[PDB]
Amino acid sequence: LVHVASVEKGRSYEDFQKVYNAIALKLREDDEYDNYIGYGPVLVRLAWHTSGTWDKHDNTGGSYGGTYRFKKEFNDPSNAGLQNGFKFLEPIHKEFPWISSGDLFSLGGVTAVQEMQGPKIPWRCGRVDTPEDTTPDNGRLPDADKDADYVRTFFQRLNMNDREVVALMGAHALGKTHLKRSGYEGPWGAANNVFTNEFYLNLLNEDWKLEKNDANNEQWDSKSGYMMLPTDYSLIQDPKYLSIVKEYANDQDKFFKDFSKAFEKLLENGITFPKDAPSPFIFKTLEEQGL
Ligand code: HEM
Repeated sequence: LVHVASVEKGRSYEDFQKVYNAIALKLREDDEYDNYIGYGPVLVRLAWHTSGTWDKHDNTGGSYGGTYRFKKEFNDPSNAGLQNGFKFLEPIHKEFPWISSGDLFSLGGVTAVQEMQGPKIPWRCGRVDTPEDTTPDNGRLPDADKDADYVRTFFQRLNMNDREVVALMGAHALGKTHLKRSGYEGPWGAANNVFTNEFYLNLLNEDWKLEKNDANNEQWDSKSGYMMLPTDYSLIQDPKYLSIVKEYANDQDKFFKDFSKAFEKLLENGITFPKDAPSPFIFKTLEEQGL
């Protein structure tokens, strides 16, 4: 199936900047969530999980249809906790009922990265809601207890290469693992609601010990109180991933640029943009607007 981007009728960059801004203002206001981490990280994860169901082989799943709104997908065990991002976005959608679900979930992620001082992420509109029977089955999102070979093969289905995978994984600077959600517990670093290359620095520089958590799963833990999932740690076990980890640990701008590209790509897999579609939008942050 072909999913052609269709601009919400009559809307232009200013309309979407208003949605951006409303997301960004609520991110600022609703600051208590998750022990004052705030909603930035879970909005980034929501954008990724609503996009990461894509299968390049038949164009099923992906961000276009906004299918997370249907119970099969919002109740995927892999999506445990993302209901908090959805509830956050609900008043946004009520204020701007014209935006499609896929456009709102993906825009939430863009807005979160940027408001957390991350790179600009160009964003295109035009996702169109598709019906309940287009919701992908559970099981397309990745397991965390696996090795580098798993990770590499997993991400081929999303048409991501080694550099794109290592870049995307840098989002694990943000937020934390929650035992009751995923069976893993702990943050990956100190700056977990500011977008930086800390994930790579911690991988290389902390002294990691392989421990079992209280759900009886293995994870890597440091004396600083940080953790890494087995799939995170695989990025320094595999020599190809390791090289790229070192690159991003040593060049913040390069990480920003590569993350931006990969994240836009993730959010756009499966969508065909007509030749005369609008160019991608780059939203101003609240700070850049003086708001
Ligand atoms: C091999 C791939 C990946 C695996 C196995 C994985 C696994 C996980 C797990 C188990 C959690 C913790 C969930 C919880 O307990 O709350 C998590 C959190 C998170 N992941 Fe991933 N992840 C992967 C890739 C990504 C990518 C590609 C992104 C986005 C670019 C991403 C963004 C996040 C964020 C932002 C959080 C924190 C959420 C929060 O604090 O609520 N992850 N991930």
